[PDB]
Amino acid sequence: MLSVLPLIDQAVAELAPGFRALSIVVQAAPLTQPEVARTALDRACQSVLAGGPAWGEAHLQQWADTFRQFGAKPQRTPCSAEALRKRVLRDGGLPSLDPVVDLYNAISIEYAIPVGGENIEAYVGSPRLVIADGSEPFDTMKEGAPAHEFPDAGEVVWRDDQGVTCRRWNWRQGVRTRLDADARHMWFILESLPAMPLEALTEAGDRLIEGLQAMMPGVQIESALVGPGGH
Amino acid sequence: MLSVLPLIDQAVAELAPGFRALSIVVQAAPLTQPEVARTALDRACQSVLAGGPAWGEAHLQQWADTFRQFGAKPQRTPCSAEALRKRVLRDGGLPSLDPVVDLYNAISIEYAIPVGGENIEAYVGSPRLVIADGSEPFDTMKEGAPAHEFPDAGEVVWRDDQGVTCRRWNWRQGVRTRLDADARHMWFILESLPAMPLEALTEAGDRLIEGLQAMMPGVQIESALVGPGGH
Repeated sequence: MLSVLPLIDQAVAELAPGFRALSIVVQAAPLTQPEVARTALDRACQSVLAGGPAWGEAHLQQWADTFRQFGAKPQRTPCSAEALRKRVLRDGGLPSLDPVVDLYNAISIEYAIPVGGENIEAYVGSPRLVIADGSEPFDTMKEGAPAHEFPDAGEVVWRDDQGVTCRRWNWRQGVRTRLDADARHMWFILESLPAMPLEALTEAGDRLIEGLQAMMPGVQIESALVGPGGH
Repeated sequence: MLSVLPLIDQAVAELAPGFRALSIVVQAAPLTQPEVARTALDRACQSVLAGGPAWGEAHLQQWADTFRQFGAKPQRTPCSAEALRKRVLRDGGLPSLDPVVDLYNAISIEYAIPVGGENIEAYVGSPRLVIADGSEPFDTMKEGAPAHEFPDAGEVVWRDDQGVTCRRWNWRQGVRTRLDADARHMWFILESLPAMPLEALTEAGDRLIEGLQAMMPGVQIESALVGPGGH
């Protein structure tokens, strides 16, 4: 099986000592029930319009505080969970892309937690969570064309041996590792801080796995709890 | 199974502040390649007859020291890893018992580390690692009949809501929670002290997981590192 062992640099652990994440590695199977994602996304959106989940405001506040700690302005560039929540509250919902994305976005919405999905095959070496020095190339998009950009010095980034794969921790994924329709080897990283109880992180992960098992029966899963707050 | 997370009481963490363990929870799949376990056990025994692994002597010495700290005599009641190593060195190999047990025994031998295997479904509530007061019943065997015994006051034990599940930390598992042939929900606890480096613990866990995935394709696995010595 394709394993993934994310490395959390000591400097990031010292910056966010309560960080704990579920790292879920998935060997995909044929996608026979795509409507699962539609049901999950509707439920997630309905559940947030009433104001929940109970830890949501506090958790997204911690992520905004953590962004400021590494130099970002979350009012402009927030964690992925806050970006999804705002779209849900403002729009009549969150638009669909494809079933796997709708599903993990649904989990992010319902459980107010950043959830990143990536293609393991595109990684060069292991994923590493580091403090950027500002000279790491990030393959992204600008004006509908490819772009070669930099993180800011001090910014927390996911990277591999080649370069940055997610900027500002969980603000924006690069193009190189994006999850497309027929990826066979997927990595999901569910990223939390202590205002989200561990049992809620567990529930979010279980809800993602059960959705995957309903959507693509036969999927195989290996997950790990990682981070300085996970022991 | 959806989230087994063992609890380590503060008093045990204070007794052994370098304790670090991999907690691996497995949803079994049909066991189609039992020869994997025999091959693993053959390899493990040959590696120890050759004198290895390099951390083994120091690691088992730490387990013996820790046993003495909680009042045990490891020369009479040793940790499970020492009991296996003694047998291998005396006899030149290890007999087969059951494929899953043979596999995790192989890991314990090759990586000189206590490895416990238990049926999660038999647990009443969550596993907890505690200091015994001496009045907790331990369902075990003596002279081939059921027995109700006590830990010593001060002894480190694993327990659940009902009683002790493993006496003297990793010396002897109870009958209630033993792993039988086709148990569906399995907990493996790989227990280490600082003379075994983290990278060796990680490799032990990876070799166990790789063995299970070869033995029972489709197995679902979740892992976590616990204890005061995990950071």
